[PDB]
Amino acid sequence: GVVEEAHNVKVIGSGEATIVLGHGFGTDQSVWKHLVPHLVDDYRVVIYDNMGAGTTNPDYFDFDRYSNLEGYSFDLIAILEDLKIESCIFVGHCVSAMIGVLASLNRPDLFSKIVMISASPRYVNDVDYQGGFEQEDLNQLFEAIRSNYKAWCLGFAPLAVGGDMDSIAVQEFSRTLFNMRPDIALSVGQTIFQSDMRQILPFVTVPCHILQSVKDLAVPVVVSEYLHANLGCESVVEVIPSDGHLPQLSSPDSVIPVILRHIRNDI
Repeated sequence: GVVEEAHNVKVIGSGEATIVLGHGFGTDQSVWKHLVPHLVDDYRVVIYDNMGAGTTNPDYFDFDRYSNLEGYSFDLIAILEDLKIESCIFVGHCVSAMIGVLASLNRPDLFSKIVMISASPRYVNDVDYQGGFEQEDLNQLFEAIRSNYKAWCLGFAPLAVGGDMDSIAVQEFSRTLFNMRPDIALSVGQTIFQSDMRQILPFVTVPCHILQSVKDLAVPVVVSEYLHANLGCESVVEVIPSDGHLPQLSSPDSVIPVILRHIRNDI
C-alpha cells in the first residue's frame, strides 16, 4: 500500500515473533545493517524510513503532521496495522525511541518491549535537568543548517558519529544527512531538539531497555538515568563503552552484542 511504500517498509522473514526497527535523525533503515543479520533467523524483522528521511518523497512531508512526534507515532502505528502486526519488540534509535514511546501510550498492546538506542526525552538543559544543550547552542545549530546545509552536514556528521573523522560511518551518515531536503532537515531538527517528552514518561507501561554510548554528543549519560528514574514501566540501563550517536553503525563489534542481549532477554 501507499503507506508501506512511502516509508520504504521492508519485511524480512515471517512468523509471529516480530521486531520493528526505527531509525533516528539524519539516517535511514541502513543504520540497522549490522543488526538485522542477527535477527532474521529468529524474528520477522521490519524496517522503515521516517517520513522526511532523504529516501522518502519530499511531497509527503506534511509540515503540520510532523511538527510534533505524534505525527511519526501515528505513521508507526499505521504501518503496524497495515502489516497486521499484533505485537512487536520495537527498537528505536534516537527520535524513534520517543516515537515508539508515544505510540505505546496510544497502543501499548502493540509493543511487548522497547529497546532505545541513544534516546533522550529532552535535549535542552534547565536549572534542574541536564539534557546536554543550552538553547543558544541549538539556535547556533539551526542557523548553520539554514545558512549552508552542505557545510553543516560535513561538520556535523563527524561529531555525531564520533570515532575517526574519515571512517566509513562518518561518510555514510554525511551522505544520508545531506540526502534530506534542507528545509525538511531544519524543520525536523527543530521538532526533535526542541521536543520535551519528560512529562509523559511516568505514563509508559511497556518495558524499556535504555542503551547508549558512554560518549554521545547528544546524550549525556545522566539522561539514561533520568529516563530510568522517570519511566513508569520496568526499565533497565546499559551504557555501552562506545563512542557516538549511531553506535550500531559505527561500533558494531562492541555495540551489536549489547543490543541483541536486550532484544533476546527480558527484565
